[PDB]
Amino acid sequence: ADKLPHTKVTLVAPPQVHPHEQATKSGPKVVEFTMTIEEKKMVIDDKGTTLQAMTFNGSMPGPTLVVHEGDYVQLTLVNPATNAMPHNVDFHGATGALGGAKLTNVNPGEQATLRFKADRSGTFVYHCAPEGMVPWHVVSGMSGTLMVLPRDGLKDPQGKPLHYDRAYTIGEFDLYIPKGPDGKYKDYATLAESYGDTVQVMRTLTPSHIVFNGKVGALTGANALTAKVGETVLLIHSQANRDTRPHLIGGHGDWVWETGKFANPPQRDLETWFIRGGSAGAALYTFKQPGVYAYLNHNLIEAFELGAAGHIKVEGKWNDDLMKQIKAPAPIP
Amino acid sequence: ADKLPHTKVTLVAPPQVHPHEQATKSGPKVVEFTMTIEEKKMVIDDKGTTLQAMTFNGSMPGPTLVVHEGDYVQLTLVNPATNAMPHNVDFHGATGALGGAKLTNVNPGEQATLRFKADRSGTFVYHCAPEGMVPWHVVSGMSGTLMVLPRDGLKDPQGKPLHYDRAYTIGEFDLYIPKGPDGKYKDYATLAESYGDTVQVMRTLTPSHIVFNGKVGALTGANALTAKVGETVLLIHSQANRDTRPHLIGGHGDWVWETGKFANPPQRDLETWFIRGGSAGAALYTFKQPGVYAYLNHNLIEAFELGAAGHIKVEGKWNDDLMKQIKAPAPIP
Amino acid sequence: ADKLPHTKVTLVAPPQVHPHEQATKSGPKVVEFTMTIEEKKMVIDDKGTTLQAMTFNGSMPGPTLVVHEGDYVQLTLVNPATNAMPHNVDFHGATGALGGAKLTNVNPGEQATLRFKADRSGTFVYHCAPEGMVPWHVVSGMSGTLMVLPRDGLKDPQGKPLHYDRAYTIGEFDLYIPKGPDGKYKDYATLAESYGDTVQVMRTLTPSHIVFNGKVGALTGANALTAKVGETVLLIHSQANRDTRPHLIGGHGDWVWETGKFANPPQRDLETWFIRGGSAGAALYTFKQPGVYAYLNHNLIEAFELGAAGHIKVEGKWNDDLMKQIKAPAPIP
Ligand SMILES: [Cu+2]
Ligand SMILES: [Cu+2]
Ligand SMILES: [Cu+2]
Ligand SMILES: [Cu+2]
Ligand SMILES: [Cu+2]
Ligand SMILES: [Cu+2]
Ligand SMILES: [Zn+2]
Ligand SMILES: [Zn+2]
Ligand SMILES: [Zn+2]
Repeated sequence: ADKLPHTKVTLVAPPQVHPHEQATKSGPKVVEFTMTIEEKKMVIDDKGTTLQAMTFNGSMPGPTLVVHEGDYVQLTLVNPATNAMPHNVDFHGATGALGGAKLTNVNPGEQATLRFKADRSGTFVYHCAPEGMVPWHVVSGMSGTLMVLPRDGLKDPQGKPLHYDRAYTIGEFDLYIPKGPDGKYKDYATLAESYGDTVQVMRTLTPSHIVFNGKVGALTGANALTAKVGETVLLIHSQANRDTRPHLIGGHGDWVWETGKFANPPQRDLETWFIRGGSAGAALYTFKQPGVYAYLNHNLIEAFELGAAGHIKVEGKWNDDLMKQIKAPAPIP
Repeated sequence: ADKLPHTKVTLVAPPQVHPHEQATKSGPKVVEFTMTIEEKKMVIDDKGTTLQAMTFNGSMPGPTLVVHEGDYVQLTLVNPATNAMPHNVDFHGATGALGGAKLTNVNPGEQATLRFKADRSGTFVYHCAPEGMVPWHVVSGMSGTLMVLPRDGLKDPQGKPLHYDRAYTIGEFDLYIPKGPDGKYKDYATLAESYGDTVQVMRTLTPSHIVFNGKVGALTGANALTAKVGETVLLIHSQANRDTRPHLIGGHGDWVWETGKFANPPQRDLETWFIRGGSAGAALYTFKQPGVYAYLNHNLIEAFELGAAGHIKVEGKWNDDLMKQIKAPAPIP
Repeated sequence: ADKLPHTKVTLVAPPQVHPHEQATKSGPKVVEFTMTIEEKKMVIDDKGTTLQAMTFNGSMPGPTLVVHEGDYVQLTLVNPATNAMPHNVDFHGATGALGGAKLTNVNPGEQATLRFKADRSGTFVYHCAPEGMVPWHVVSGMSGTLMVLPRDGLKDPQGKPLHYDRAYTIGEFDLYIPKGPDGKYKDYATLAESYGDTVQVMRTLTPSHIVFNGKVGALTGANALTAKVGETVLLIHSQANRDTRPHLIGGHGDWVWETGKFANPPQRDLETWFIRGGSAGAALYTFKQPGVYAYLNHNLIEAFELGAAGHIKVEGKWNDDLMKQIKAPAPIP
């Protein structure tokens, strides 16, 4: 690793993913990243409910980091003195020392640099895991995805090449917002004051909200995902704490790695797939119809009542072969 | 599609599935179906609890529709003036327009005809999805399965032929029946009056009942499924809203497509498989022993306490090679 | 089976597994086991909460039974007169008579001997299932694993040999301990007195505790699992009632059969896998780094708050290629 060239990557905010190659002629590199932790109060729904949140780089999820199999990830993790809590990082893509958590314990005002070999292909969760407060830091927003691409790109079960034209990253967050005796959600002045009441809600195993990318409706309206007929999209879906079941309404998972590990053959033609709590999965889809799709957790209560749903707006020409309204709604003859 | 022959299929009520070919020499057809929505109050347990239910064709689940890959499904959906609500249909097997929901919005007194290409093999959920009330219509009973068989029939991982001699269809329904201050389940005069209280229960993510085919014990006694030693059964299991884990007590899943898509290789020898909320899965089993089996969700609380269990009564000759009582229960020597 | 040699196996307590061969030159045998049921009050957490427990052989889980495909399992099940309840056993690995439950109904003071053919390879749950009280006996602790190894040992997707150097067995138990009006957990004088209150908690679908091998912290401290760099461990994980998502913190599932059936190809490089309620799964991992790992259910609330987490202490030499602390935590420059 000490023999290798270094490259520095500039991260981009979800739902985008930073520029990268799929199949590459390049040899292994030490790939350098930096992230800065930000604790902040965030508004998470349409009625002004707040979360005392904790983030990598100011977003939920943290940004997606992309490397190739055989690369080394070298992350500088910064915990500004403006934060109240200690933090660290655990990479599921890494081997040893609790995913790196033991080597990256940063108090406010400190930083650390971790290197690990990305020797396994796939999408992998990374998350904060400070001893004694792991689930709180995770459910408060401290997770994201590391994608390790095979050096020769994605492959189907027969070893044929697969690709995406655009990648989107979706972090799904089960939130545990406490209520007061009046039945309204509690607003806390500081992160520390949210703790005890939040642990109590967590222990019920019942989320108050389940959101994509930090808020009900985050991936809707002006902020809907976009694509065009004929384009192949990769949808990366991470859930660091709780199971989810992604579904594209009006579409499919053409090729899906629901356990998120690219050396395994993908499944095809899925209606709904399953992302295990503590993992990231990946689905390819090539659009064949224009229109607005929903991308959601298909526990429909979790999607429509609790917030786990987004939109994809797709341009292009309608295909009557695939679907046709033979008779529009009309009175029964 | 406009060049093709049409065929009309008469649907049958669950747990049966309408007559169809597996492997077929026939070419693609436009396959015509009709379903009529029925809102009705249904008794769902042994103690007289009622559900303000919503159904395709008067049953939970709706009937299973069977076509072959490359066929076109052409469904006439009828919403009689006797119903109170608007409805539509979203086929997970279809491509575009939110699965067809956008093209089939029928007010009471109206009907519509949708065509789509069944270009992907597998078992696929279909369900109602009226804008603004999706989870309510789904959990109240509006879902069923479309099975798209490969034109050359089912195949094992090595591409060898597989078949079933009899097919059964099981829809599992997580129900959310509200209670009054007295702790008894509420009975509502109309469908609309159940709504607000039901949404509140839904948001707890805790079903009051979880039933196969519309009621606790639906598939038991006179209504148990049946088979014989040597017969291969296909068990289609749909759950449009919540995860389940089917298990045949005393048997196995010989070949299982738990994600329900036939172009993927099945798994063999399963004890328990997993049907993701928002999907239908399929399992083959060849009976080797006579007797009464249970087919259930193997969260045993969900099965035995909440209602997610049925029976299969199997005729034939006992096999002592497979299992033998060496010593019957007797006092400890 | 009446032509075959018999062997008698002495069972060992979890988390160990009794001595056995993987690949074997031996032909099929009748393999004889005995287990004795023990009802007992057990302390399940650090604050003195008790469970009115029910066990195979005095442990949660029951011991793991290991045979080879084509062997016959012959179990003598003993229910001492000191117990209060009737019991039986249902082997998911068996064919017929509700897994053997119908043939092994033993009142206190009785015993029975069941034989069945272990004709399917994999890890399979076994559990008590007395008519009318199935979920109670299961959640109170009456489950364990039968492992049926292929006669030629484990194989990867390409049919290459796989092995483990050490096997550990982990039973995960969702517990349903009732509380009194004071908010403290109830302590019951007898097993029968726990029943009604426990059924009420069960019906909420919310466990009070979720534990590995009978107690919070069971597999920690003096009782942590152990291994060494270069050693391959098999981690058998059973959950007879509820879904779980195992994860090795700082490691991976090198080869995983999450549905637990060895005739299916395993998946590689998993971060987190999924064990369906009512099943046992198996994961291989070869250690590459020394240190203390956590092995946990990656619903981190379930792990850290409710008890579903253990430790593995690993000896050997640190590998800087795999992971290196480039800069230890230090003030931000
Ligand atoms: Cu943190
Ligand atoms: Cu983790
Ligand atoms: Cu409807
Ligand atoms: Cu749907
Ligand atoms: Cu028992
Ligand atoms: Cu069972
Ligand atoms: Zn493309
Ligand atoms: Zn047959
Ligand atoms: Zn070894």
